[PDB]
Amino acid sequence: QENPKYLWWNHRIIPWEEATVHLTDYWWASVTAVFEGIRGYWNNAEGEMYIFRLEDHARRLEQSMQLIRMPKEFTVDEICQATIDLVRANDYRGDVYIMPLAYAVGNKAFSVVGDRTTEMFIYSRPAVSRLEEDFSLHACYSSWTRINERVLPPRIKALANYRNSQLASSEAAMNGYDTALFLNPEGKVAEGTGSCVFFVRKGKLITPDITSGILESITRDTVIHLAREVLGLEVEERVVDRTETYLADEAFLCGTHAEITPIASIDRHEMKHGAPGPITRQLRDIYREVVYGRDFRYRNWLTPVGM
Amino acid sequence: ENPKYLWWNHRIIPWEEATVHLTDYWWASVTAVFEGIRGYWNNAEGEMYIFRLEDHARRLEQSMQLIRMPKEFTVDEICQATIDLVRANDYRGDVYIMPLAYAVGNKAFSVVGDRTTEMFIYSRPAVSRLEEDFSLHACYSSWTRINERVLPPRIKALANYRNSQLASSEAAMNGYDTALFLNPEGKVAEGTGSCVFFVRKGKLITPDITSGILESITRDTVIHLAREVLGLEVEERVVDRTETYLADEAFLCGTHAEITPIASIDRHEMKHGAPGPITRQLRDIYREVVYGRDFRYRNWLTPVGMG
Amino acid sequence: ENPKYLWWNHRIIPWEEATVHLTDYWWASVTAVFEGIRGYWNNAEGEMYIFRLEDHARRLEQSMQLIRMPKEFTVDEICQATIDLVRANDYRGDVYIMPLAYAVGNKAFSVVGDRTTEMFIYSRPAVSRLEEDFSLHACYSSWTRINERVLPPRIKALANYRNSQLASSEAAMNGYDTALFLNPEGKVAEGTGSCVFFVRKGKLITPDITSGILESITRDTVIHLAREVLGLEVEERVVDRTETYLADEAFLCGTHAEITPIASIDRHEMKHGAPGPITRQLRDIYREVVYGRDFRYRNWLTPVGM
Amino acid sequence: ENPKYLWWNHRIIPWEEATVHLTDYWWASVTAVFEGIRGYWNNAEGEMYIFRLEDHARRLEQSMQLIRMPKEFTVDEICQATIDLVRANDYRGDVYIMPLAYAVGNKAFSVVGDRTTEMFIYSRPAVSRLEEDFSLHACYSSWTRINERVLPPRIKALANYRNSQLASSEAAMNGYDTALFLNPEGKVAEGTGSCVFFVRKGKLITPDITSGILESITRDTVIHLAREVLGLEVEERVVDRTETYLADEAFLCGTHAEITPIASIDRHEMKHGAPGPITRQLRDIYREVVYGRDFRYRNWLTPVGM
Amino acid sequence: QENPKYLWWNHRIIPWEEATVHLTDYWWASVTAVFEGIRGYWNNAEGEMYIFRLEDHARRLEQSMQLIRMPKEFTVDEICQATIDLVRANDYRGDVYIMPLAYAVGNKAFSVVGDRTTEMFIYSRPAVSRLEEDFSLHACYSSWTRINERVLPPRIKALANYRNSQLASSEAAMNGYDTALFLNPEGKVAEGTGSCVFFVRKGKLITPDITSGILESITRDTVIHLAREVLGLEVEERVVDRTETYLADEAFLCGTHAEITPIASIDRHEMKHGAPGPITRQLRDIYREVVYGRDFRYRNWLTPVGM
Amino acid sequence: ENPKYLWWNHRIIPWEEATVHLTDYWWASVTAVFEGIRGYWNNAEGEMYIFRLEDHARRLEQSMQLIRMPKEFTVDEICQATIDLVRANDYRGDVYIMPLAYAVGNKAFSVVGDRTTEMFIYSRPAVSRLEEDFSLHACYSSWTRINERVLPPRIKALANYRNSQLASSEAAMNGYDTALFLNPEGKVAEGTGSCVFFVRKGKLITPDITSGILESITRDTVIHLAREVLGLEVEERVVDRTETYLADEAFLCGTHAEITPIASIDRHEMKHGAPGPITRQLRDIYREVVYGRDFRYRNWLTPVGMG
Ligand SMILES: *Cc1c(COP(=O)(O)O)cnc(C)c1O
Ligand SMILES: *Cc1c(COP(=O)(O)O)cnc(C)c1O
Ligand SMILES: *Cc1c(COP(=O)(O)O)cnc(C)c1O
Ligand SMILES: *Cc1c(COP(=O)(O)O)cnc(C)c1O
Ligand SMILES: *Cc1c(COP(=O)(O)O)cnc(C)c1O
Ligand SMILES: *Cc1c(COP(=O)(O)O)cnc(C)c1O
Ligand SMILES: [Cl-]
Ligand SMILES: [Cl-]
Ligand SMILES: [Cl-]
Ligand SMILES: [Cl-]
Repeated sequence: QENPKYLWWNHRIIPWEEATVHLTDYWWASVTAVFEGIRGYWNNAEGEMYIFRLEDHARRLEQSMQLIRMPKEFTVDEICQATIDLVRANDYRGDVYIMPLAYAVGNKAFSVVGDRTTEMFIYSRPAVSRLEEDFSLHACYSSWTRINERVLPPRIKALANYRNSQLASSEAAMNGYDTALFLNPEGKVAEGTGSCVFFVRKGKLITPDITSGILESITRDTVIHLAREVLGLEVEERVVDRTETYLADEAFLCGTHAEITPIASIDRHEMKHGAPGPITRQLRDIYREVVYGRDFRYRNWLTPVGM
Repeated sequence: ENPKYLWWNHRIIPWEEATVHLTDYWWASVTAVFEGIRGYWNNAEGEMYIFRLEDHARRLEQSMQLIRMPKEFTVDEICQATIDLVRANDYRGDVYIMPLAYAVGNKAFSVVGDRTTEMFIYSRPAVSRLEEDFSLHACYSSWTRINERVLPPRIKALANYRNSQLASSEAAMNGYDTALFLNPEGKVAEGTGSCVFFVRKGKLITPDITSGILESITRDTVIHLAREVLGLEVEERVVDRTETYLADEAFLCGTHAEITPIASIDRHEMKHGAPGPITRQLRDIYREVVYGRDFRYRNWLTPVGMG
Repeated sequence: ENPKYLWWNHRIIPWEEATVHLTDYWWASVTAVFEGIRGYWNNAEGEMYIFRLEDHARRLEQSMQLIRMPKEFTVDEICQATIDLVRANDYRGDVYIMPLAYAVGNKAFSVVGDRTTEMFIYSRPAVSRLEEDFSLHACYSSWTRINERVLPPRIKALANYRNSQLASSEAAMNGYDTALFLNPEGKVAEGTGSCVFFVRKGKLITPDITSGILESITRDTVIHLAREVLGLEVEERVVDRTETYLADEAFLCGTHAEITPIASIDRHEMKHGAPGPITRQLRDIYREVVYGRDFRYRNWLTPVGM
Repeated sequence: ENPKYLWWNHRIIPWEEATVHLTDYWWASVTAVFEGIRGYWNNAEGEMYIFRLEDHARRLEQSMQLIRMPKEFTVDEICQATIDLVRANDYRGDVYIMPLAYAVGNKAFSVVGDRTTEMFIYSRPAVSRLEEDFSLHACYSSWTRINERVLPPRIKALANYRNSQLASSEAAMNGYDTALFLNPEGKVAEGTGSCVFFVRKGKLITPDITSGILESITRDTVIHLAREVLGLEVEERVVDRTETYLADEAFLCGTHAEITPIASIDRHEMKHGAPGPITRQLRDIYREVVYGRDFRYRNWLTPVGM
Repeated sequence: QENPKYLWWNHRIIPWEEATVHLTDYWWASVTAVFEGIRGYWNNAEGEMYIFRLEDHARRLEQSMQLIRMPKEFTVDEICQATIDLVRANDYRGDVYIMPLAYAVGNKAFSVVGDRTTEMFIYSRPAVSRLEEDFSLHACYSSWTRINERVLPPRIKALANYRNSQLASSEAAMNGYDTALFLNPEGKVAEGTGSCVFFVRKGKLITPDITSGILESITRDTVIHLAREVLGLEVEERVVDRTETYLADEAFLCGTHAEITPIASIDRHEMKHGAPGPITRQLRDIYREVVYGRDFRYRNWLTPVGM
Repeated sequence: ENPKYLWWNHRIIPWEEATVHLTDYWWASVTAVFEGIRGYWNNAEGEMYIFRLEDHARRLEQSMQLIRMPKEFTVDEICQATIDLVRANDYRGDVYIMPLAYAVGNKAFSVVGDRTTEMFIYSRPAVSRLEEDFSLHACYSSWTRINERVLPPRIKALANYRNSQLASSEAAMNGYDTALFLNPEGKVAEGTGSCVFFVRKGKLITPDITSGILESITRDTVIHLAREVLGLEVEERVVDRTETYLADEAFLCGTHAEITPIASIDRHEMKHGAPGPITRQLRDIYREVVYGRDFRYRNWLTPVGMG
């Protein structure tokens, strides 16, 4: 009904309905699973889809797989080509969200994987952008602590990490908030439940540094480049404290799926300059012109699909 | 090949009918919780006994509650479904039974919100080693056990096993059979799929539950057996790493692992062997209990009526 | 409006004469320690009973010692001053009595040098809810409880309540009646103004004192009553957050809060209600004790002679 | 004895009329936040200059916001009130000015509900030591500095000083003039009432703000002066305890403390003395600034019109 | 001049002057070194020396050596006999303090030992007892933190541990105190710089439990036995807080060398019942009658030397 | 066999004269601090160069100060003594020189109080491997590095190596050449006898000094060489464990270890080899510097006058 015509699985583009499996097949594998979120952005005027920083996502997926210790099976170039092929084959001409997901198949046990082989699918579906809309969310700080390198490295884009995200997002929802921010075990600001967080204070952009215990977000990376290069902003990656964020002029989440999400308040402290505030607005607009292929300066970040 | 049946969402179904799409359950797996339950086949009686079925069903309900899955399955239904399934499968041998509950809602990891609760029960043959004398060499992992700050170990969640996997994968590449965890404070927690006991000078010593461990039912059984049958002094307390190096004996216990003797820890050999005298007594008593040959603990057994 | 008297620096003084300058006590407040004590009015007897007066006076002495206030007011004086004040005020009803001690020293916050010790006792009408069945919804705070490293919770210092205020303010704006704290290690400590108990499978469980909590006198009372009157097993131990989500019942206790049932924690509902069976028994036993109708514990009571 | 006036809740009031009841402000004190601001009297000019008045008024606004006090007094009002008070007091000498804001709410410590915001400003004579060469011996405290988990040090709250008091009281009884804090992770934070700087090999080093310190305005001033006037490299970073034992020079800075040289830390003597060469230069530059004799930084000064 | 006639070294009693070595011989070995402190107590009336809990000390030394991973070389019985032989040979008839010290000889490097053999000497010298004197010390809590199992297990009686002790004792001395007490990394009471600590409050004896991060003191063990068995005191081994110790009725250090050392104050808070307070006094007296061989109930703790 | 001389307490003495008693220095070793210094023999010039002698002498003085040893030896004396000794020994080859200072006072570990300061300097042949291409396999230890709370890593104290030994002994029994430490917060600190560098995408990354590491002089050298000769971007910062798994190259550096390439970490292979391109450049530049063949860094060298 509302399923794509195809997916990619284990080196092959296949009709959706051929990837039928048993209920009991993938539960143990899910504990090993790592994934990527990738957007294809549809430029109607050009009649072209641009995949955003596809190679960087493919590379991070390879790194995640490596950190899980999955044997080599899929190259970066194969992941990139498979993605292009799948988006083309699906023949949906609109904004999409693409999820490669890799998993090890080994022991029918959760505790220990043993002898394993590596498998992977890529799943592409329509997904709206909101880059043309001005909106914002109310955030709280969670009473649950972010995973850290001691227990579950946040660098690894593992499915299991999201159980931690879920503790926080479920608490935000029952406590009257749209979204939750995490503190790390040391009590410093880490990231959102599915994205990284930026603060604007006195004309400066401030974001937790990578060793704060966060995923090395590609949207985050993009934003830092755009802030420095297009807007000439000072950007500090540093340790960030909870109460300083209460006083931010502006704040936003960023991630592939969430794009640039302005934050109106944090623990009910309202960002002084609104949401999206002036600087967030500029970053959001620049980002949108980049990802839709309307900004020649950042062409190398885009992979045209050819449809 | 495969069992004849599964139980799924209130009904016993033929194995072959439980087909699904490859992409169906990856997000759900982040919410998933499970139980391990053994059925033990007593050939002389021609009967299967399920060990502490109601205790497992209750812990499953607690896990689901702690995930905030809406009510859907009662403890009594879980118990009856399990009995029905083991009988229907008509396999006359040691089995391992896995009830596994999951919430279905958003095809997103970061947040589920208004979702429904689903569950299958999967019973498969699984050998016992209770008649074999064997032992494993353990290391302490360089990875830290999850704690209540980040991922409560009380909840039998699939996601927790990503942490188990860091440690067990390190044990395997470093020449050990099995890994033990320290908690963030540096105290002894549990094994990657089981709890741990130490014997020193006639006394049984095991990390207390607030050490950051699952409230193991085999652990609970062992404490009852040690106190009531053998009159051993049993301490649940904070346990230090180096004291375990000097244990006379040590063992893992868990539903799947049964009673697993440990020969050495970080290459320090338990001086009374593995299984040492006390482990041997406990292993034998446990075996006579679970196979239904010890009337003192019959209340822990659910006969399936395979006759 | 106001009580007829208070007690201040060794003397009962008419309310209106205890006037001071705006700038007198701000620095002093950083050193200040206090107690909460209830007087319970038994109408049938026409008598007021002060609950565990001497124990509170002793804890006040300990707090003052831990602040290093020079000796000035003995336990005996605190007890007598309290009795005298409640009698002089001639209010025949449930009261809440607050002795508050402070060092007078440097007009600086950072440091006091040589200091003298001062104290007032302030008694005011305060209703009991021990005849009412009610309960609160609690959350765990995202703010951490003070610990011995930074601000020993053993000391009943005013400054500690700035930490309480972070949590109770968050509970209020997030839709809850009351907040529970985790300590820095992530274990269950206490409420913002009281200690917490959980009932599970017929057993009473409460964070041990080294969890980083005040040594509550209501807590101590409850442990005695649970063991002695109901024959319950009571465990003082490390308590984990998720185990409390599964408690059959839960309650706060403290002098002001009395026995306050908890209906839910982080929206996990206590399965046996609020007050559940065991809480109800403890609340009722406590009420019969403090109003002087249980002679087994009469030695905890100081009759005022009203 | 006493200033002729203070400012309170929108009005200048004669000193003697600001009388209150003993029991009025104890609960309020737990919510209280304050600022320290100096007025420096330039005798030659016959003028008082208030140092970075607007920055202090803004930090006070921030503290009040972090306590969640409803808006009542704007930055502009705080600045004008300060000017008016110093003028009205007509004291022609170095002063120390303390605005103190507090919420008036529940007569309880644990929790305030709906509250209103109040504030007084209290100006008093206070000597400068910027013309004197002196130094202090410091120890590291065995008590740990508050952190964002429990009591954010960013908030200039009275309650924070209970933590300061643990350390300064220990320094005093153990033979030292002043105490430095480690944060919970064991890194150098700040003094009990000021920030700390170290000089090593011609470089200035100071704990970064996320070390768990107040965002000191004297600290900010010093960083500007070191970089702009002396062309020194200044590093804000994590600082370790033992590296400070090897500093060539060290000093405290804060509004009240001004620039206070440190002779030794845990009896390790700063090798270049106290004030060492660089501290001496910074102290002198700071003095010329605050007394209005350095026109490069005149925008930091508010002339009172005395 | 003032040196014993003999020591024991590597299986042999030797004249003192034969154990000459090069300045550069033992510096790397010292990093590996572990030791024991043992008292011989001279009962003049009997003309006998009694060594206190010699076998327990020998066993702990073997454990320390094991935890350092020194190859087996010296048995418990040899250590005990060597000690007896040496005390006899030295022919000093008075209170002595005996230090066995074991070390690995391997790499001329500190970082890493490599291939190693195990060596050991025993060094016995006159040492006064003060068990007939009433005296006390003023203690402070150190600003330096006690070593823990994460970094340097306090269970192991290693020379290196005392560098940590030295930070605290040096600070006590320069700050006007006799002696320092430690907090562990979690901020809880651990032990003294060379002994364990006990508090008396409301007729009860309270001491940090072993997993507080302390050496498992044999004097501590003795005291707990004596308090329970002779005095019928309630003794709690538990987590202990700093401020509760400020309010103790009494307090004391105990260790082999320090015997029972009363503490008059802690951070200048004076113990309410003096030093030695009533209970400390009773324990000190009972201890003295035991170690000098005047209490038949505890004869098994004593090894008579035969002189 | 042995060098002809040592330096001890202000004088050069014949090796054979520095005899002592077995029992003399065990307590002193707890206070002891040392330096490692290399002399490099340039055969073409027939000269020995001491590398950064004054920097080492200064760090020795700082260590001694931090131990609170009374003043006794000046930096200038240490430097001259070293030169004198290397010359007197008349060995024409690569040497490793160890000045080692210790306080002598009480024959007790727990406390020294009013003691005197002593020092020897010990120069011995030691091969360089700067002309060999080799690499080591590293693991992260399950033991935590000492920190400023317990045992400041800044101080080059013998006692700190007990902590090194836990990790290096674990590496050896677990099949690795060398161990890396995490600090108590779980961040990358240093090797057991050296500092560590990572190369990722052209950038050199090394833990900052407040990570809890010795302020390595080889580390300092490397940062100067990388920036000034090669124009590499060098970050001193907090470093995470899993980021190091993905380093293109990695190496240890220390006086004794020189520049030691790391082939893999926890069996993750550095993808550019060992020595990788950048390590190779740094190793070669370092070699040309220390042997006196690079005039740009001549100021770091002290010629001994062996000619
Ligand atoms: C996916 C994700 C992000 C953002 O990463 P992008 O690469 O920018 O999509 C950030 N944090 C977490 C926890 C995430 O899962
Ligand atoms: C399954 C398991 C146990 C043991 O639990 P039982 O109730 O004895 O099966 C213990 N610890 C962990 C981490 C486990 O996964
Ligand atoms: C006042 C108070 C209690 C209760 O102690 P009681 O002696 O029972 O009144 C408990 N915890 C805290 C934090 C308190 O302030
Ligand atoms: C008042 C104070 C300072 C100094 O801040 P200034 O704005 O420079 O006066 C620094 N630290 C603390 C803890 C303080 O109380
Ligand atoms: C030697 C010692 C003790 C006491 O142990 P005993 O076996 O009673 O001599 C306690 N703590 C430390 C650190 C010690 O070194
Ligand atoms: C000796 C050593 C180093 C390196 O120091 P250099 O000054 O480069 O010799 C680094 N770390 C540790 C732990 C060391 O022992
Ligand atoms: Cl995403
Ligand atoms: Cl299992
Ligand atoms: Cl000893
Ligand atoms: Cl070296």
